[PDB]
Amino acid sequence: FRLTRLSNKPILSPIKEHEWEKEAVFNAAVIYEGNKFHLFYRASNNKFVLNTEKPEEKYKFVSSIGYAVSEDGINFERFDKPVLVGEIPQEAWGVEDPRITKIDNKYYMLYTGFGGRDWLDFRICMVWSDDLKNWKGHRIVLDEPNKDAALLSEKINGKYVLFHRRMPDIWIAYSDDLVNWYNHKIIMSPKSHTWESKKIGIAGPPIKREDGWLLIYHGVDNNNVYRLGVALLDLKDPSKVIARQKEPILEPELDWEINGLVPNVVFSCGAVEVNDMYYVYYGAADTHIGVAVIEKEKVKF
Amino acid sequence: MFRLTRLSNKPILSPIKEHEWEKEAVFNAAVIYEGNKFHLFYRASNNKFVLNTEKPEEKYKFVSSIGYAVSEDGINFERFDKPVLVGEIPQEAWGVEDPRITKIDNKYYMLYTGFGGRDWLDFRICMVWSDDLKNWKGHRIVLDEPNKDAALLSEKINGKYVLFHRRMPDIWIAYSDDLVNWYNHKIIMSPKSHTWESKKIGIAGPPIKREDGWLLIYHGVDNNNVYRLGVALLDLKDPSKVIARQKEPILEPELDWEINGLVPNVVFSCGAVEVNDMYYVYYGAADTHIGVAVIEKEKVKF
Amino acid sequence: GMFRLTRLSNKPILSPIKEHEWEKEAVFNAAVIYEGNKFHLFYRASNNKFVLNTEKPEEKYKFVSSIGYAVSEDGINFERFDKPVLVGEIPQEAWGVEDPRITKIDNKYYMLYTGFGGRDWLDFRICMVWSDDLKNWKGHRIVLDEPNKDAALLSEKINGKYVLFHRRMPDIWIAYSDDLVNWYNHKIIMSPKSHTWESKKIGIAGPPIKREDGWLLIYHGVDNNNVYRLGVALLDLKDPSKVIARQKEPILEPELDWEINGLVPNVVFSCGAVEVNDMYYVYYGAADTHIGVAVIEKEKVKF
Amino acid sequence: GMFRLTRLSNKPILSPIKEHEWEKEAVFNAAVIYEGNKFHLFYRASNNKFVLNTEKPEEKYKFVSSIGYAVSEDGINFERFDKPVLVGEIPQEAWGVEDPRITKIDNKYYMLYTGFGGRDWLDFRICMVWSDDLKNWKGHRIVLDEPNKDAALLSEKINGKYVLFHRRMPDIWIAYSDDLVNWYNHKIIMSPKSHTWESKKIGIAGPPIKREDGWLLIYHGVDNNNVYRLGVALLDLKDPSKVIARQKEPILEPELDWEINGLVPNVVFSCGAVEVNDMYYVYYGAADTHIGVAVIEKEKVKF
Ligand SMILES: [Zn+2]
Ligand SMILES: [Zn+2]
Ligand SMILES: [Zn+2]
Ligand SMILES: [Zn+2]
Ligand SMILES: [Zn+2]
Ligand SMILES: [Zn+2]
Ligand SMILES: [Zn+2]
Ligand SMILES: [Zn+2]
Ligand SMILES: [Zn+2]
Ligand SMILES: [Zn+2]
Ligand SMILES: [Zn+2]
Ligand SMILES: [Zn+2]
Ligand SMILES: [Zn+2]
Ligand SMILES: [Zn+2]
Ligand SMILES: [Zn+2]
Ligand SMILES: [Zn+2]
Repeated sequence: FRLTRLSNKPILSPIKEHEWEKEAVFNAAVIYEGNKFHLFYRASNNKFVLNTEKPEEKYKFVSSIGYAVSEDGINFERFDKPVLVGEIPQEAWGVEDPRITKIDNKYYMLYTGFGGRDWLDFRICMVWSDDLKNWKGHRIVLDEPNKDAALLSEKINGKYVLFHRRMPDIWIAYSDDLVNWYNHKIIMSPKSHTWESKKIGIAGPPIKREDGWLLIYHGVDNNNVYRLGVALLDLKDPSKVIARQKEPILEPELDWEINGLVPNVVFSCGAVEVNDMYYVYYGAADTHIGVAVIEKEKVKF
Repeated sequence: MFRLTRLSNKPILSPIKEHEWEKEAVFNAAVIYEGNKFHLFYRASNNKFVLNTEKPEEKYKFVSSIGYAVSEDGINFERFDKPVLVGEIPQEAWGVEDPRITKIDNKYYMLYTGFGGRDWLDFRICMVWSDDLKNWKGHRIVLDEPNKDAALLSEKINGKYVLFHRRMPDIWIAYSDDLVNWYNHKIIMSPKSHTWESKKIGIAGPPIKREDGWLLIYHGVDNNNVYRLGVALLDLKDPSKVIARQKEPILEPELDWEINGLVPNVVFSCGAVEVNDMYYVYYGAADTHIGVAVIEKEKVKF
Repeated sequence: GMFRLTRLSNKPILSPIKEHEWEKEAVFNAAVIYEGNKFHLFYRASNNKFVLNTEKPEEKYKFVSSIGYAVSEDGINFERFDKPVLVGEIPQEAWGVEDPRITKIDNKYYMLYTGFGGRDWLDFRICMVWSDDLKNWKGHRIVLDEPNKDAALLSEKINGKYVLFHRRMPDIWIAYSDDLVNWYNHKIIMSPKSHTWESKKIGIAGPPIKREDGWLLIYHGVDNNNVYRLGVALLDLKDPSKVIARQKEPILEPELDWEINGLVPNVVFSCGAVEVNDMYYVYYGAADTHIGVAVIEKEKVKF
Repeated sequence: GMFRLTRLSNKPILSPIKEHEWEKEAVFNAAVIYEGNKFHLFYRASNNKFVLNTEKPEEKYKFVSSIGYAVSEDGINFERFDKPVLVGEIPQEAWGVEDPRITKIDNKYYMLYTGFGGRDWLDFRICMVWSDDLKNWKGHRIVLDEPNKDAALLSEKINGKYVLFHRRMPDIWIAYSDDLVNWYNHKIIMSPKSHTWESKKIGIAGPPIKREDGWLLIYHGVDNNNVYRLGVALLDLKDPSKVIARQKEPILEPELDWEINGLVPNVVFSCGAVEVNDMYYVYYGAADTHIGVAVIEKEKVKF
């Protein structure tokens, strides 16, 4: 099965007037709480030079997190300043690719913090809220180069569940206290000589179903195209993949998906279940934001 | 198992000391054979090349210009008093370098390295175009990133313009609908460790079409930074797949003005054309002079 | 036109034994010799998990590798023993003896392994012992006194010269000796391949297996993400310094959970393979934790 | 018509002395001057083996080159001393002073050597000392402020200019000076030849020797497997920048066991050669471990 885009034009785009989202808005975390779609999007003040040996001050780019409430989920409302920015020098180049999970009655935002001192100088980072507004308690989740981090919305046997991507696999780990992680296991690997050969990473947090946890994920071919796949995690044991779909659910097809700051990228940091429907919010070409949907009942393996 | 043969063991173009532009080096030239004439567009430098400072320093500034030269025989060229292309301040303040010219339909495209001199990564691929080889227009940054060794394929593939470029250290391909926005970036060729082409490789001139594929002359740099040329063959209908790559170089520094010069141990081509079932390969030597070497088309087998 | 190894079991054939300190966490990277119609397995064994991310090897995370012995008729089911057959000498091998490769040359058996001192992450070298019975190892010497590993002896001399395969980072090396003590004629014989599974480094697997068309050179290849797979090349029979064929695609990759997950993830690694009844039996460590075995019919080996 | 050197002895003429820490492991790559009917030999000496295969020079494998003095009447039997005559200054030459080549220039003696700081593998440069008497050295300076080695001085000015041979990789370079501090008009003199015994790199051996027919340029060449062999070229007597002759094949190459096996296998390397009784004496390091001497009659030198 495939996702279907709602709009064949970006539902959000950069705002050249605001320096902080000047060149890019993409990779957005999203929650459905106030019967509205609460979208937290990566935003860049510059284009992305990636081919240098080390990140260069000449080509510095700063990621930021912007908010965007919407009632129907297609037309959004935005604000003049970011809702999250780097405040310690390990986020010098900013805060990237947030994933938001709410556990008990707190909202947790996992994102990558990038220091620009080298291309490994990035950390999984977490802040938390109780309202989605006042983000306190900054911590580095793992003291290691790692990203594509989400939290499972439930605890499993009283342990918090973190998904991450030690290169190039999707990993699970477990916490007593959201501080120390142990029992790191690989859960899913890239498949060679396919669209998902180079690496894979979780998209948005897994979405609970009756039959398992929905693992929307991205896959990178060895020409660095980002597409989206789908897999199912055992509900009792999210460390086991009980199914996974061969072909992708979303790949670059529109021109603002193929062409843009980093071409041939579709990338989701956030999905939501709304009206028997899944709403998948994907950065396109690391420049704009799109949204695509599936009818819950058409999800089958 | 072939190599080029030099038509002369002396430069065919050399710097002109009376001209400030082109006072110290003429090298890395684009080539078009149009209407019985060899149309040469040569990188030209007003100054020696000091590259061992931490940043480009004004006291060591060099300016690359593009000169033009024309010939009937490929050997004796008419030259002109002034360069046909120079750099726009600020992004091209230290000049415009290593042009590669591709005709597509009835237009001509000059991809070159604009260099701003504000740091050693202050360069990019740029493109200007003309329909006449005389009036260049429409400068655009091809990729807004530190990249070079770029050239356009002489025709489209599946309705798409084909860019070759060199994100360090490989030869990349890429595709465009509009000659502005590029996608489908793919690595196509890589250095080989423990060879003359171990440190890096880049495309030479644009690929020359054949019946058996695209002729991909390229340069390879060894661990000692020696520039040599070698050849590959790209698949005719998909130029991103290599189908043959010769092991040994086709041209390497051999003559004193290829080994010694402003940058020692360099032969470097930005251009080769087909004339009379021969391939003419023009090359800078030591980043200081231009020579030309040939190979009979019949001798190009892998 | 590529060939793969096929696993004999989807479960490991040797796993750690928790009553034995010297093997209570890992058994892997094993040499193998087939003699007296028995598979003789000399496996690496760790008393601890492997913390490798520290600036120096820390006593608080010390691991000790020993070499245990297992024997089998069918190459699948093994008899094991209480005590290891090789341990490290102190202090040069205080962190033990790793990745043994056993070569028989003229009714003497040569075990090459990495002695690891633990004093820093470069405190390792190629070591050798020998025996005439596979039981009483003697003659310890440092083959090459440098940080080096993935070493194996060729099963016969070439022009009167002993032949050593080693691995100065990141290529497979070769060298020659008149006396099994002093090595000369060093030469790179094979190199990693950029933008492939074997791009970071390569290293010999088990000692090469003689064929009519050359020497079978199973090797391991390390990708950018540190995944260890197995590949295969063919060496020239009379001049094993020359690679005359090399399969592009691996012959074995981490696939099963005890190969992908373990003390070191994403690892398949062979220190030994033997030929029995026109089949190649390749024993391999798996996630530096267990031992599996894959086979190939030799008629399927085609380059 | 190829010509080659003839070893005077199947024995080294200088060996390490294990009781002297500074020359414990290696004496090699020696300069030599013939003065006072004496062979004056200034030899590089190492306190340690040579671990060369690490990505970076590591203080745990540090080796220190000093330069020792030895004298002989007969050219074979040398008298030696307790302590070195020159050592590396900390920190610019922290890993010592290598490969001296001594040129006499109007009753002065100039010793050019490679100083090596061991902070990275390009942490080396050409340094120069001089003396009045081959005894009281002074005047130390960094000849070129760049990674460079294999340096010698011509024994007289050319057009009133001091002449320097150096080796910007991989070629032999020449350079000119007025003051022996500033060098200019650098240009490539000679280059390796791919797919021969001298394909990887070349470098000068001893300072050129004056002949009526030009300047004898013994040089070393390195093949794809880092074997070091001595070659011979001839430079125009009035313009030593022009190579007027070059023998295709080596004049010396590792043959004896203490030239094949050693701290650095497969190396003969000469930093000095003198003419005595119409005969060239070529002192050479062997395996970076010992010093030998090979000769060739003057009249046999022919291109
Ligand atoms: Zn505004
Ligand atoms: Zn942070
Ligand atoms: Zn990812
Ligand atoms: Zn004029
Ligand atoms: Zn420009
Ligand atoms: Zn590459
Ligand atoms: Zn290039
Ligand atoms: Zn070659
Ligand atoms: Zn027991
Ligand atoms: Zn040992
Ligand atoms: Zn290598
Ligand atoms: Zn290895
Ligand atoms: Zn593959
Ligand atoms: Zn003494
Ligand atoms: Zn010095
Ligand atoms: Zn040298």
